[PDB]
This record gives sequence, C-alpha cells and structure tokens, in this order.
Amino acid sequence: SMNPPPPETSNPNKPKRQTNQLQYLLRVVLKTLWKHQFAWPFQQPVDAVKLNLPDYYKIIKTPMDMGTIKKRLENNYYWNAQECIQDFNTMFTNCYIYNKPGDDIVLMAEALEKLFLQKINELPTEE
Ligand SMILES: COc1ccc2c(c1)C(c1ccc(Cl)cc1)=N[C@@H](CC(=O)Nc1ccc(N3CCC([N+](C)(C)C)CC3)cc1)c1nnc(C)n1-2
Repeated sequence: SMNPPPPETSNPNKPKRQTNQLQYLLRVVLKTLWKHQFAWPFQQPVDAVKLNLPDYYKIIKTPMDMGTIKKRLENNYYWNAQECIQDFNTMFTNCYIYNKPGDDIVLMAEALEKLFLQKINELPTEE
C-alpha cells in the first residue's frame, strides 16, 4: 500500500561528469517534456497512497519519474548520456506495464515518448 523511499539523486561516492550530451539532455530533452500539457503525472514519484494504488510498488520494482531525472541532471549525478536515456525509458516502460492500451495515462506517456525520440535522434556527437 506506505510509499517506498524515492530513487537516489545524491551520492558523493559516485563519479560524475558534465558532457555536451548531458547538457543537451537537460536544456533540450528534459525542458521540452517538462513544459508539455501532459507532463504533470510524471513530474514526481508515483504517490501510491494519495492515488489509492496499493499494488503499484508490488508490480513496479524500478520506479522512475521526471522529477528524479531533473534533480539528477541539475546535480550532475550522471557519468554519461546512456544512464539518463535509460531513466527516461524506464519511466515510459513502467507506465505501459502498470496500465492498459488506450488508458488516458498511456496516451499521455505515448505523446511524451514521441517527443523524446525526436529529440534523442539529434543527440550531438560527444566532444
Ligand atoms: C499525480 O497524479 C498522477 C500521477 C501518476 C499517475 C497518474 C496520476 C494517473 C493518471 C490517470 C489519468 C489521467 Cl488523465 C492522468 C493521470 N494514472 C496512474 C494509474 C492510475 O491511477 N490507475 C487507475 C485506474 C483505474 C482506477 N479506477 C478505480 C475504481 C473506479 N470505480 C469507480 C470504483 C469503478 C474506476 C477507476 C483508478 C486508478 C499512473 N500510472 N502511471 C502514472 C505516472 N500514473
């Protein structure tokens, strides 16, 4: 039913960088999705208590959301772009696993994922 602790966004032991690709992921990819009309369900961890979803964290064992991704990018938590791309893909996949085709939340995830794919297609080569 209690929410779990959120995903990690701070860990001094983890080595960090700021690459041109990670800068693009913040300034282009995250900013584009965050401002969209369908962003709001994805701007923070799923609150299973307030939403009355007592089975959510039985089914979803690798939670992810754009609030967590925003904190990771603004904190320079990542070593490379692939780590961050994986977090976006985990967020979309969790939504499709929990819900059903044609549900409103699935239509919202599909619209955001289309934009994600259009932006990642022009990820710059690493300098
Ligand atoms: C802060 O609000 C959030 C956050 C995360 C998610 C959601 C909403 C939403 C969400 C849903 C629709 C729209 Cl338009 C937007 C969002 N979906 C949730 C998933 C959700 O809640 N599923 C859901 C489905 C059916 C019901 N029924 C309860 C019995 C009712 N009864 C009258 C007795 C017959 C019938 C309805 C209840 C819950 C979600 N999944 N990923 C994310 C992110 N989310």
